[PDB]
Amino acid sequence: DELDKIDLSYETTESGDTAVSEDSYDKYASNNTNKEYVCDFTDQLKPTESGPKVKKCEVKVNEPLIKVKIICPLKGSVEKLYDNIEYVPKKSPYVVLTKEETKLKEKLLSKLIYGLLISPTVNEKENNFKEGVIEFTLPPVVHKATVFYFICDNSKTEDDNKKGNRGIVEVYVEPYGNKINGCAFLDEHNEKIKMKTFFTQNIYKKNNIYPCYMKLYSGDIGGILFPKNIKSTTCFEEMIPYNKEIKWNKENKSLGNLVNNSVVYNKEMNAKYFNVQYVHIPTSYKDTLNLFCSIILKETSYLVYVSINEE
Ligand SMILES: *[C@@H]1O[C@H](CO[C@@H]2O[C@@H](C)[C@@H](O)[C@@H](O)[C@@H]2O)[C@@H](O[C@@H]2O[C@H](CO)[C@@H](O)[C@H](O)[C@H]2NC(C)=O)[C@H](O)[C@H]1NC(C)=O
Ligand SMILES: [K+]
Repeated sequence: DELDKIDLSYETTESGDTAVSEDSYDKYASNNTNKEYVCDFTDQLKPTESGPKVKKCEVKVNEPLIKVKIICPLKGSVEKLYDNIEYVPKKSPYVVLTKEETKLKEKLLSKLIYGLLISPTVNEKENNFKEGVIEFTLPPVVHKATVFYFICDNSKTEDDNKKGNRGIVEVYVEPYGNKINGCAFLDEHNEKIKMKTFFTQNIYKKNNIYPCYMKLYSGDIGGILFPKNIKSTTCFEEMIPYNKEIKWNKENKSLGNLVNNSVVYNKEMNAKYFNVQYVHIPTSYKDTLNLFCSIILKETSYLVYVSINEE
């Protein structure tokens, strides 16, 4: 579909048309708060008499579940300042740029990093630079170093004898993690192999004997790759303690309600490509729980077991 169609002929360079040499970039780190790394070009690209400059924001990731956020001012949003701004790729963040020879060329981000989460929306607006901001969350595990780029280029905006600047985001993801504690429900080529290697327990449709068992401790990250024919799941909005009596009219209890400061990722299961959810148990949380949820298939259910801080 149009959301992520690659243009194989597109090519640019870091400098674009600015005639600014790479040895003359203004390079700086992303602004990182907890696990959100932000490249904000709101006050970096305005026309000045010494423009164009190149403003290069460097995102360096070596730990799991980092959310990257890039803010690029909209064309026409302020008088004069952004008259000719442009962003590349237009289909960011589904499409990114990577280095090939001296050039930057388009690649599918999801093919680069298995399990990366792109939500359809950012604060109830479409996840696309036309709305001013894009976001994506990196997964619990990354196997190979990956470097990719975005462009937010105001250098063609000319005001009197002033020119805007060209903004670059370089995201450098180093490898981290090995496998995700949890389960992959597989159907039984490159994508099929990844699906088999990323979770500690694989569950095949035929002749499986062990239910999904997610064993978590303080600080740990868990995850599940849900079956393709999933109809619905109560993981993790309705966990049930299976060491207590089950009453179906009891109110629902989420993992978040049961485990203070736990975080669930892609809880709506609307991220593109990957039918996954990740969970993080805080290091603070020290109690023991034994819970289960369920996965209902499309026309038959799967039981899912979660243990937290088992003695
Ligand atoms: C670096 O970022 C902080 C925090 O930014 C906010 O939180 C991030 C996680 C991200 O979601 C950003 O979009 C947010 O703006 C900045 O601090 C804040 O500054 C703004 C504007 O002055 C203010 O409205 C907020 O109240 C401030 N505090 C918080 C907790 O957001 C900080 O200015 C940034 N520093 C630089 C040099 O850019
Ligand atoms: K009973």
